[PDB]
Amino acid sequence: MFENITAAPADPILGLADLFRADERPGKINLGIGVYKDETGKTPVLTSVKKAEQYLLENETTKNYLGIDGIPEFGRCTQELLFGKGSALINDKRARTAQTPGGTGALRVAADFLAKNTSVKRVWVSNPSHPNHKSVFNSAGLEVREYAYYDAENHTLDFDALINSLNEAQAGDVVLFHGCCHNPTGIDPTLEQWQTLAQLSVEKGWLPLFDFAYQGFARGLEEDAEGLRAFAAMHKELIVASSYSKNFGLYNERVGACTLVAADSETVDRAFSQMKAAIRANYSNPPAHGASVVATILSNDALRAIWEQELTDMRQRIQRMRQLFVNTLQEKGANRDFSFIIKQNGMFSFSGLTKEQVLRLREEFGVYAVASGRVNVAGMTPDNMAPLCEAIVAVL
Amino acid sequence: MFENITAAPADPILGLADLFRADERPGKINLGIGVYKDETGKTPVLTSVKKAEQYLLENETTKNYLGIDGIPEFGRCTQELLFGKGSALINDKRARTAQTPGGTGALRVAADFLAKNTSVKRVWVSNPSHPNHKSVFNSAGLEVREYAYYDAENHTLDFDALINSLNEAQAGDVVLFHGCCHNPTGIDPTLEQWQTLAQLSVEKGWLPLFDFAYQGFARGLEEDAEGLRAFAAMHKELIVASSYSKNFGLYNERVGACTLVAADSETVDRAFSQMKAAIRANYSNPPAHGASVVATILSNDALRAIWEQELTDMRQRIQRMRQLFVNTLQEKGANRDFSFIIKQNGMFSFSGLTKEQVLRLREEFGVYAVASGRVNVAGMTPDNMAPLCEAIVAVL
Ligand SMILES: *Cc1c(COP(=O)(O)O)cnc(C)c1O
Ligand SMILES: *Cc1c(COP(=O)(O)O)cnc(C)c1O
Repeated sequence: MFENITAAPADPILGLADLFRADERPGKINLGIGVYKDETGKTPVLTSVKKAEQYLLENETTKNYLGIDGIPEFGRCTQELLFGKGSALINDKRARTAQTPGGTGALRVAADFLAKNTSVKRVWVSNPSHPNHKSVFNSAGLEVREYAYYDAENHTLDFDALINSLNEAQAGDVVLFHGCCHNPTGIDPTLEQWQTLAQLSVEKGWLPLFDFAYQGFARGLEEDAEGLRAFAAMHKELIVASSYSKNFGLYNERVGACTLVAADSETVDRAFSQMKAAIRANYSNPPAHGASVVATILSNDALRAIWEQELTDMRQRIQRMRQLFVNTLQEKGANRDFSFIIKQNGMFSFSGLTKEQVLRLREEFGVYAVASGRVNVAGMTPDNMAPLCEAIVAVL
Repeated sequence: MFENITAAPADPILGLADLFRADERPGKINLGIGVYKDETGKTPVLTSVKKAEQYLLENETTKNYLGIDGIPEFGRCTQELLFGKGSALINDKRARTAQTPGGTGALRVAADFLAKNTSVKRVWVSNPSHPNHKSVFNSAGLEVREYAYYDAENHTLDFDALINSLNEAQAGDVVLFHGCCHNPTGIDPTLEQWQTLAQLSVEKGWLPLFDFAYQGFARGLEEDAEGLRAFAAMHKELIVASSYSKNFGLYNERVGACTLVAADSETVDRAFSQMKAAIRANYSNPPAHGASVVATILSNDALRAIWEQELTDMRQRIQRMRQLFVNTLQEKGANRDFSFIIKQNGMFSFSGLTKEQVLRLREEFGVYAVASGRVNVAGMTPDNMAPLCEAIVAVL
């Protein structure tokens, strides 16, 4: 039965971990997956989290089945983080959140839903975009197309190509955006550009689909959401797939949410009923651990205080590594100008390296980056900064 | 976009818990969801588990993503559980396991796989069977045919019918089997019957898919594995979806696995690489908490010796509840003869109640049972045994 199966090609992102986790070279450098690292070079369990985790221990009396849509405070907390502690969607009971296995569980369930209970046929992902976006949407059945985004020559958002491209979109089509910290470009639209698009959408009849993974890594928790909230005020319906993987450092405990907004309480209610039906024949219900962690903190004033300190420390570090990168790079006499790198935001950097360069970097020097030239600034350390910069300059 | 979606019908199983909670009848009893209860009517968290959890608290240093397929001890330990310590599948390296969210997640990753990489067109699920089986398979896109199992009047396994119905099963079809504790009948085939069914499939050309979720609730860890192992001995290709939800009291953690066996180490390895691509476009990688726990309980001698006693207690307690139930039923005036109930295995008994009786019990008396007449014995306690038997009795 399986004699004919064919091997699948390594995950461009995930796979790198293996290759890296196998070369027995003293000073290698993994700059591949998007996980935060500290000055010493490791992803520590955040402190607020360890705290929540003790509380769980001491206070948990049961492991009984969560509902299909998980814990309800988790859902509730998620919505204010998204929309506002005030907002209308909350206030008229327009949204319904389902706890899910990370951002990817959210993306996928939105896809099972759309594909089975609506009339969507295509989805519009940017160019570039996270490699797995395509895989997921295709699994559900939907056809993906691409819109124009980045201007590789200038290192800016090519708005007018972005717009024209989309003009190929049809009313009733899905158009996925990244709420902030564009991946892999790190270039986000401006609040006016967000408003514009928000309006255009509304006229062309598009169904917005936000992929929100880095809330708090660009400017702040609340201001990171302006685009999303810009759309929220104009739209009648929208789905949102958030993730607390990168902002709570809960990577492995798989924590995120799928937020369904619709015209009115009765409507979203009816739509949610199927969305559950879709969770039911996938993973059944959600894993408690992380969503319990997250909730505990989000509902405790002290804990939340500590957690919000941790986040800004992460953010700030990275901001330091990006200045220190172009600098050393400069002092190591790199050919080109790498100044744009300072202008991008989030963990990564769209380096500008070609396929062969990034390949060589690896064999030659054991410095791991994604094929596309996507580098992980958060894996950069003052201690690995010099050798890394030598590698880079030498293949350039 | 969403204005026409219709409301989905409630889960027959997971849907009861809604109503039960939402019910205000003081003396209500709940016999719905297959969740274990203790003398006091609480689903507690195992000692060994709590113990394992302390450890993780003190010893865990990172949240960094696990791999697509999870934690390697985990898969290692589960293959020993399944096939036995010195197994040949283990020695010839024919198996490959992936950590999944729950057993359902196991089920679904198998369907997604088979459907996308093989030429499977349909699967054969028992009659009756767990009601979610159909839905997961339909989601993958497969077609579900029913075989003949249970013999209503005699409350016995109808081998003849089983055998002749399966006779419509093409070579290349999938045939789901319940390793032990047949949900919802509690009737399992004998070791010979297992042996007979193992030959036909081999003769017939089917792919076995095993739902293994109650390992240890029938006779014992190893004893419960016999049928599987009987099948593993002659099969070149197999699939096993096992769960850690019942025997570890980890319900909301989502622990399970999808074990892929093949002909040789190179074939299985190839086939798995596709499986790993299926997982990737679904939830991405699995939840570390609950798999960690299990991996710890099974790898540490003491922690394991304890766990094994906990399971023994669960199993027996239920056994004690079956005898009491038919008993009380009898000297409380039961028309029918319910003793067949003593000869079933696991948490449930297939009462033989009419949809209308179950509907009534619920409405008149406050007693929650699935609409097929499936009752959760494990939820039965000596302090509820009486009002329960009285309710039933009045509807007969
Ligand atoms: C990491 C990432 C995801 C996946 O989120 P997980 O919670 O890790 O599954 C989705 N989208 C973007 C843009 C990401 O960076
Ligand atoms: C409980 C059960 C399942 C669901 O298992 P989870 O680990 O809860 O996802 C699947 N199949 C059968 C036969 C079950 O009894």
